[PDB]
Amino acid sequence: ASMKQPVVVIGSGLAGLTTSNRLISKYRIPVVLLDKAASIGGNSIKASSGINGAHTDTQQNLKVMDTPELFLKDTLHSAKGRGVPSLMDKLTKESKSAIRWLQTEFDLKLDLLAQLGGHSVPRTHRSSGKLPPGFEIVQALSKKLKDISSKDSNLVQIMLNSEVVDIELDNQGHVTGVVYMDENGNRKIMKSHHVVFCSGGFGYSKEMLKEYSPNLIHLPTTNGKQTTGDGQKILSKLGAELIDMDQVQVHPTGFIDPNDRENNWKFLAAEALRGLGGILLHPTTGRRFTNELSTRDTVTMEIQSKCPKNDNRALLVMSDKVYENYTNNINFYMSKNLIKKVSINDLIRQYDLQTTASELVTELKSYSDVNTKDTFDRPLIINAFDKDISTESTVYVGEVTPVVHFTMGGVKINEKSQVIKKNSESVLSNGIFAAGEVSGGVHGANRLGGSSLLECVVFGKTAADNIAKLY
Ligand SMILES: Cc1cc2nc3c(=O)[nH]c(=O)nc-3n(C[C@H](O)[C@H](O)[C@H](O)COP(=O)(O)OP(=O)(O)OC[C@H]3O[C@@H](n4cnc5c(N)ncnc54)[C@H](O)[C@@H]3O)c2cc1C
Repeated sequence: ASMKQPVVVIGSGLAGLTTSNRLISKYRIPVVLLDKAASIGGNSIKASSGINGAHTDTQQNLKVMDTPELFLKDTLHSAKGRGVPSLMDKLTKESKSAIRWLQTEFDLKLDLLAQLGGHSVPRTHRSSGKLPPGFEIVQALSKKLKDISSKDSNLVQIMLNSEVVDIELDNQGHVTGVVYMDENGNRKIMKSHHVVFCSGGFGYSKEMLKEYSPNLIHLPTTNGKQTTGDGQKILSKLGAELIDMDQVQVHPTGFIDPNDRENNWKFLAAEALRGLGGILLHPTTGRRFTNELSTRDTVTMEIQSKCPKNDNRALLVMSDKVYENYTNNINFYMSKNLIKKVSINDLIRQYDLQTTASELVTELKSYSDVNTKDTFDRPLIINAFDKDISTESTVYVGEVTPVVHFTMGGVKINEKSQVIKKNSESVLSNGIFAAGEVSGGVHGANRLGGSSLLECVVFGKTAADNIAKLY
């Protein structure tokens, strides 16, 4: 394109980074990326499990069969009759293209799989190596922007510590500008005709939880302090439709930090830790109590009922085989005191469990024997405990508890990533787009692990492609 006013991208998580890279690399359309935080990446940079895609080269390599239709069925089942099905179709159908875009344009390997809760087959992609998926993907995308930016400063500028507070519209009402508070707290206007909200969720905000799912106000969260629903509020005040705001995901396994047990913020215990063979033990009895690989709403429901009302936590216990497959990530968790390597005798005594060591050994042996059916009917049992485990064998243990993690609702969007006007199917403004967690409609009542990184890519790409038509 010929260079006009910049496209303002609000938020440097994966949604904003996708949009920015696509605009600049494919179309040479200039971007200003604003983020109210002091660093790049949002909650995206913390993602530990990976990115979904159905019918990928990775899946072909690992001989896993999967299809857009299977992914959509898992997605609809998870949605429980909420959401916009056509956006679910788009998410799942364009998932192959999303993975391929990351692999080809950024040389991200995305060569390993995990099967997460609610998924019929393994389709959550991460790269081998020392770097977890959120960090790897964000670093690759951001480094590409910073490269371009060092080279033609007018094609891309990243401005941190810049909090958007409103969009300026004319009487018609086309976008004319983005109002933001700069690093010194001064009001500034960025003139623009096109803005993409990639500003993330609202899970950290107690005030918004009070408004939309007030039962969750006392729960801890995995979200960063920036996750305050700014975009959703701005766009609502401007006349945008919000949907599914009362659908908040509580992930069952936030880590408890044994040196800061009541922190309202938690490190996440990656769902991959269960997908790859971790089990959950009741914190008093020392026994398994539920299916660890259900959807998040279900696992969370079971811990909240079956673990103690006061002291609502569980023990995530992982064998040596899980350790071999998720070594760098368990190493990180151990360096932070979140996972401890302990013998079975010591587990019992350290965690004050009612079970004897010998009793727990008999139970881990039954769990691991796939010739006996699972007490709680777990759909995938891989990387279990060794047939000859004893009370002296070592296991890896962490304490986990339910945490506010993702907001499925948000501003309503169409298939072009355009924000929809309240009480209408028309766009609020041909200039206003949204992608990622700030949007609503894509997941319905529960989001499948892996699909938030994917939404960011699918809809960030779509916003850029559509702005390119209009620019
Ligand atoms: C611990 C953790 C682990 C996760 N793991 C996974 C995973 O394995 N797979 C998966 O699919 N999903 C995962 N998720 C969800 C996922 O990582 C992303 O957070 C989600 O996809 C949202 O990405 P996003 O780009 O929409 O928003 P974010 O990554 O939250 O980025 C939003 C950005 O917008 C900025 N912002 C907010 N308000 C303003 C404002 N007013 N002005 C300017 N900028 C603003 C923020 O500062 C932030 O940097 C995880 C989330 C957490 C917390």
